[PDB]
Amino acid sequence: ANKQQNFNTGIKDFDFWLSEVEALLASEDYGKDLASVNNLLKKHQLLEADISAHEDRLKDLNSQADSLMTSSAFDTSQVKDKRETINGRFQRIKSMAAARRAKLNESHRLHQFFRDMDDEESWIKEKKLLVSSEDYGRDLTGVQNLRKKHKRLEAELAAHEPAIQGVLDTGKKLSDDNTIGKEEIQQRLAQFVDHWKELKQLAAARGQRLE
Ligand SMILES: [K+]
Repeated sequence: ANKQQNFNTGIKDFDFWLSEVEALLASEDYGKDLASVNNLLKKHQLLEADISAHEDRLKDLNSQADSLMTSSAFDTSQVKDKRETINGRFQRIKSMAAARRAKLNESHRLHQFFRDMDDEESWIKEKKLLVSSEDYGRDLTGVQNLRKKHKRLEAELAAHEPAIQGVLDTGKKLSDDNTIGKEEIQQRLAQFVDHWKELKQLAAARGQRLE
């Protein structure tokens, strides 16, 4: 083939690839959990490696376009226009790829935060089961032994409160810096506070019943 035909073949292939990547990068799937965000991050790494491997494909197509544009044999305006368009599309793909990377990393941080919150909610739930006891002591000796167990539990809740505040502080930062949607973090933070207040209230009600 001549240089015109080789460029046209290369451009048909490059154009198809650009269309594929444009469609892939328009996905707003940020995942539902840490395992699915991790799969999206692996997928996105491979795509970014594919884009990187095409930046040299683009250099070659650019060199072909520049050689074609020196020709006196045909009107080179279609070559010039194609070169402009493949370059503009490629640069937009690099911008979309960086934006999707930032959102996937944000999503990973958010889902890791949710896992950290789940560990705290499991702690809360274990303690809530302890203070849900409706044994208030058969006698003076029996309530004295329950009152000493309950003061130890209240001291555990007070010593854990900095960890609960740390979850709220982290959640505020993530919410304020969020670009992918705050509906889930808002709901989870509210539900988390409800879980902590419920445990504190149930512990305080039980403590009053042991006096
Ligand atoms: K914990």
